Amino acid sequence: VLRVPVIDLNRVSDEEQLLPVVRAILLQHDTFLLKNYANKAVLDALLAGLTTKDLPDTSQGFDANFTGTLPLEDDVWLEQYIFDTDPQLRFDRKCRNESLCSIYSRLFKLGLFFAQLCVKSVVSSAELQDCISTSHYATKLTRYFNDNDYVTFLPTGVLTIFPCAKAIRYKPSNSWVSIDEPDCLLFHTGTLLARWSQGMHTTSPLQIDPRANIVSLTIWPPLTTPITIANHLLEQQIKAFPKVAQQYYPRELSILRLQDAMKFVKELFTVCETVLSLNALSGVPPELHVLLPQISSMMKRKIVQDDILKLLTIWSDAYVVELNSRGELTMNLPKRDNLTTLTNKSRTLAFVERAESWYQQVIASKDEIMTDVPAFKINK
Repeated sequence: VLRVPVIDLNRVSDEEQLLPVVRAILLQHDTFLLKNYANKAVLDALLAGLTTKDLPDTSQGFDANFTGTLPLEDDVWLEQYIFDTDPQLRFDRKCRNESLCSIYSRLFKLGLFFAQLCVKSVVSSAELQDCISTSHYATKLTRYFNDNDYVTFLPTGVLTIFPCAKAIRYKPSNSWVSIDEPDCLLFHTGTLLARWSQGMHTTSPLQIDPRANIVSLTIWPPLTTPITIANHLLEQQIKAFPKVAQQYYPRELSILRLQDAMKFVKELFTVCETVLSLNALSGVPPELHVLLPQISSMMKRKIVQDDILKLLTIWSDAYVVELNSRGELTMNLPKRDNLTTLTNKSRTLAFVERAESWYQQVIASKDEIMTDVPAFKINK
């Protein structure tokens, strides 16, 4: 049972008629289908042609603007181009692929039209009403190529459009749902529209099959537009292509990995608080490997003795960790007070505050960014 809103261009075709329909959809959805588009056939022919014609230029290179041709695993090739209106920007890699150019111009007029509708639909500011126009925009044309498993990603633009509603999965709002509508184009909204909706609209990540020769066009206002759009694009491209990111943005990449490590230890701390309190209800402090399975269950991942010791790095007085007579690590809450607990009554706030400054210390430093919290060394 299709649960994706479908906009039929045969019925409603005009902007005054379309605008309320779009707005009604965007209040509950981030994804919708487009039925009976005029150039759907031309579009499907061009996509068909790509199987034998106009192959990805493998000698083109893939630069720091995340454009060009990029060989991926399992004989899949990525081709990508980014265009921006702003003369101050240097995205000069021109698309020489005649099929992709033809596909682009059809997806462009279409995408731009519905992009303006989306902004007028759920964004209040009048300054942002004209941000995207025929004279102000940024596009990302992406092509996957298969010689003959899913990639999750969260688009960051206003609107991203697929010329073929196939081999794509979405989350309806708990589990991914496949989309197979060969006569439809697929539309999905990005994080920019949601943020600018100030609550009205929310979006969600997509899954695509990289082996299914998927093409897509994403629309932005000019990348220099302040909400730092470029920062979100960069972070998204880095998440998508970590190997390229290692080459051109190794610091940005390492910082991103560190952020996950911070999220890890913070959640680990609160989970440790819960587990230790429940156990303390019964003299002798509990051994750590006894508590680990329960800790792992709440963390929904494998947690070893080394992970617990990461907390002591962030805050050495958080727990009393010692070796018992049986040479096992015992852990318990501190009995006595220090300067910290005499002036800050919250243990969680104490930790999270000291975790943020530790993180800030690492990224401020003039040293190679470590991507994890080192484990604290306990003496014997």
